[PDB]
Amino acid sequence: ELPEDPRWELPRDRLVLGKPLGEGAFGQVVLAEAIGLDDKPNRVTKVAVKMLKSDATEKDLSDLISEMEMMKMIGKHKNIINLLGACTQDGPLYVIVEYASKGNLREYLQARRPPEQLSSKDLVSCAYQVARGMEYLASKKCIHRDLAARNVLVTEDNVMKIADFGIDYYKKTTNGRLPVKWMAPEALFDRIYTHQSDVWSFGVLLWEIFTLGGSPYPGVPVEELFKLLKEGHRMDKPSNCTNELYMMMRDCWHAVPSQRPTFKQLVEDLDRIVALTSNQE
Amino acid sequence: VSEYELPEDPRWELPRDRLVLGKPLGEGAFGQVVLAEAIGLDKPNRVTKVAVKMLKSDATEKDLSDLISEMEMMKMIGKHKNIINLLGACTQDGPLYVIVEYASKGNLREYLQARRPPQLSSKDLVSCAYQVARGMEYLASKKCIHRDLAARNVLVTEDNVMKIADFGDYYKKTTNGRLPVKWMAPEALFDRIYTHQSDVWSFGVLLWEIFTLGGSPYPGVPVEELFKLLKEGHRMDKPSNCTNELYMMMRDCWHAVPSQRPTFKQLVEDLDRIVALTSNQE
Ligand SMILES: COc1cc(CCc2cc(Nc3ccnc(NCc4cc(C)no4)n3)n[nH]2)cc(OC)c1
Ligand SMILES: COc1cc(CCc2cc(Nc3ccnc(NCc4cc(C)no4)n3)n[nH]2)cc(OC)c1
Repeated sequence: ELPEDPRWELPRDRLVLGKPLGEGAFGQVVLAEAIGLDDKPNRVTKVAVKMLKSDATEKDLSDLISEMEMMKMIGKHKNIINLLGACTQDGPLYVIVEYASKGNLREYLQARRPPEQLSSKDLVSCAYQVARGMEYLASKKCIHRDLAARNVLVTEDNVMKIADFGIDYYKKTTNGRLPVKWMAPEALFDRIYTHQSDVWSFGVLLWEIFTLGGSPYPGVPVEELFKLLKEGHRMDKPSNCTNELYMMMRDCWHAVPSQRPTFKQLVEDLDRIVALTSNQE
Repeated sequence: VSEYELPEDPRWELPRDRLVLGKPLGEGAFGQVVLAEAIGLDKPNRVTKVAVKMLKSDATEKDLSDLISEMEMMKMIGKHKNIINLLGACTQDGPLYVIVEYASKGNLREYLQARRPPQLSSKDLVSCAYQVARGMEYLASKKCIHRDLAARNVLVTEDNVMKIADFGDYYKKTTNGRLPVKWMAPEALFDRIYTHQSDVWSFGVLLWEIFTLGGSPYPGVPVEELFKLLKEGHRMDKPSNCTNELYMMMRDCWHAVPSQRPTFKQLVEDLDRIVALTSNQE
């Protein structure tokens, strides 16, 4: 049995499960409809539901509870996937969260590549939102550890929402990419995970945005990536990316972690650049 | 026959006392290259600063054969401004010295690297591409396929003139530590078919090298992984400070179907037009 929390608990008869969305962290994610989440008790809200797979262990359960328990503490923000409720009693654990219909930022940016289109201002606005979301998480003393476009979900209203916050190097993703390519060197070589190692990952995410879902270091294996980092190599400036925005990526990848910008600084600069970026191209 | 004596060609032959050897320039193809001074090449008493290619002391009868062949080919190919031309030779009574034009500003890659901002204008960069294409178009008309067209094999003269050099194993790297497979067309790299259209692809990689101001192609990418990129039909990212017309030209050179790539005559025509429309103000 799991303990009951009435602040969040939803009766199972108020949740109609739909088509699966795909595999998530610590379990699988399905589309659902929740009858009366707030008044109105008669309104349906389209939501996302995470539960365990049939092959899951007592360890996989504890992980899912822990993530839910953390979301309770972290609190609400527009640019994070928020908790909406849970079915913890009389059956399997269903963690009810916000639903993002346009998938992950990688897929979204890829699907909108030229032969719907995004202007330069729209791309800067994507970076702004992720930084706003990360700055909130940082204020809650939370370190993501895997900030990438794949872990940023886009809603129907093009709002960016950071997913699964708070590992073998030769383990690839579903799309066949290597997650080591997003890691700060100190996290990779010294296993030191800080808000400053997440800032390095935001630098890789920025590159991902301005390349419209480009794969970082294509054809580069793990042993060769270490060689690039040790040599102090940095990714080439994307085409259709300002010198101010490349300067920003390079600051995020400052060799010295203490010399990198913070998320509060990134939010400030990105706010200013959005305002000065034309929506005419 | 060439073991004891080489045949004489008086159209090119120079007396050895008319050549004063100087500081070595580096290792070249089929031998080594040294700086030299030739007393009266034309007509008389004037010294011309030249480049001299000869064999290393450890060279074989096969290495000699190769050097003679390159000289013999240069005799056939004829003169052009955008190629390293033959000036003469010492073939008799001592080791073979192949006397050629001298390019003081080194190779295009080093040239472009040394001139990176912390200068060459956009028009200067397009002019580099134009010259290489003019040089390759001349070589193509002479039924010659380079097989290793890269910035490293393009010499730049005192007067900034581009000159193609040494015009004809996958895990063999260069002196600067780069992999030459990163310049070859897929047909040359899988079916071993080397054509003028293969040199058009290598010109595509050279153009990328120019607009990245001596950028290293696919950094940290090994050979087996490069094949995977080519088979997947991956194409290098558009460089920063490179027009969409110039990137599309790179992409045209990088066409999977060799017959659908532009020829050097087309490249010369388009570049001629672009140089004229490119501002020297930036
Ligand atoms: C901390 O953030 C989360 C995020 C999630 C992901 C829920 C989700 C899926 C979704 N929409 C889409 C769109 C396209 N493809 C998918 N696939 C499933 C998926 C995405 C992610 C991220 N994890 O699983 N979901 N929006 N919101 C679940 C969760 O449960 C404890 C907490
Ligand atoms: C078919 O084209 C050639 C090109 C050459 C290149 C000779 C050369 C070198 C040179 N100037 C410099 C300047 C700085 N560093 C070097 N390095 C030697 C070098 C580079 C390359 C390429 N070949 O030799 N050469 N000017 N002309 C020789 C030759 O003799 C058979 C035939």
